[PDB]
Amino acid sequence: GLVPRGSHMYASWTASMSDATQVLPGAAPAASQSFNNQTVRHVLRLSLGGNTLRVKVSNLFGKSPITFTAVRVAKSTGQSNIDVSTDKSVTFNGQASVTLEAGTELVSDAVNLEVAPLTNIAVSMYFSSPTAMPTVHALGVQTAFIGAGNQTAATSISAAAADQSQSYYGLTALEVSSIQKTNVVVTFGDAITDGYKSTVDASKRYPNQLDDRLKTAGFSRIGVVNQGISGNRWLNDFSGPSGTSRFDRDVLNVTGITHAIILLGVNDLGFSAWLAPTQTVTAEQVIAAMTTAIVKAKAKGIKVFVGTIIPFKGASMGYYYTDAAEAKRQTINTFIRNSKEIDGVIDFADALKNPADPLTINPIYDSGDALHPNDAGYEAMAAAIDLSKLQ
Ligand SMILES: CC(=O)O[C@@H](C[C@@H](O)CCO)C[C@@H](O)C[C@H](O)C[C@@H](O)C[C@@H](O)CCO
Ligand SMILES: [Cl-]
Repeated sequence: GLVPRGSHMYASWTASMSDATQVLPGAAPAASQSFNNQTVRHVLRLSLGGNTLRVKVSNLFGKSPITFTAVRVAKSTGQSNIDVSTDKSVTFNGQASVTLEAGTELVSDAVNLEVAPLTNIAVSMYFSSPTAMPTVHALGVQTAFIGAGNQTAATSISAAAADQSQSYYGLTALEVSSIQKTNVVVTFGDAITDGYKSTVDASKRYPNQLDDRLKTAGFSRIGVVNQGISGNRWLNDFSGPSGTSRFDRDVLNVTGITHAIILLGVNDLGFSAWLAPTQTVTAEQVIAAMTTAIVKAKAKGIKVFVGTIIPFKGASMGYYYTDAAEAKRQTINTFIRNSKEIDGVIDFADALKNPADPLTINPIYDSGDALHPNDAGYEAMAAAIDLSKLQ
């Protein structure tokens, strides 16, 4: 009969935040991006449609407050162009401008704009004052557009092609309302989740390809949101906050989460040979971190799936891949494959391994650095997922 008309918000797009100024031990300080009387227009693909939306902004890693002078949303028509008749002001407790203290995030008021799944919207932010923005999603695999003055409502962003970025600045979630029964699948992980080496602006990240499979099968109310961070590790900060410390924010607290796909750990193994020799971790320490995350998510009623760590022999031999890294990988994957605690294994390693040599990525799926898949590899990852377990 009639679907009960109680409406709810659902995460329809996400990006995990990193501190752009955070660096490895012994590394030189890194500068954050700044804006000064400038507009940045982000573009993002919605997983879930619905009748109204909310924008979550972030100063999580600011060292002092920032002020969003104006925030607007519109349907994107490609590049920096918007459908101007859909342009809406984003307000926060009724205000067009909002100040976020250092370390805080904020969900906007509801915006009355009906949106459809697998379509792109533009979220434009104007910063009138000098604004340090260390809170970013570094690897957007998506062009952002920066221009002078308040261009938040402009049809297109007027500036130089050098005034482009591929990051998201203080923009961490897009939530969309619906009365329909809805699943939200959070993909949690490192660059292989984030989509490094997938084609920029082409929505070829494996979660995008998974989303495509769901909608093709008719499941327009099963959403997939991306909580990958390129370079991320379970047990140590950089790149991005440690998987253990960000798991509550980036998985448990995602609006409407029902399912999680966890693929994380290869950087815990790879970083210790050279990038961070003081941060060696055992397979046991990685398994303990995974266990605690799994327990926390199951206690919330989330279905938890864990991916096996994909082969990476050939990845900067002796400086990322090592025999020690491989032994830890095998121990972790044996633990995953035999775990009775998780709701299911997604054997990404089996889907992507070289049939000629199981310790390497299949050459047809190799972006060329022996570690990150290409578009075909990310599509193959999505094809390896049983859609019935996301119900
Ligand atoms: C495969 C791959 O991606 O490896 C990446 C991973 C990072 O990008 C993090 C990704 O999350 C690190 C790798 O590039 C580091 C280099 O191997 C270091 C050597 O070049 C040092 C020697 O040259 C020194 C000679 O004295
Ligand atoms: Cl599988």
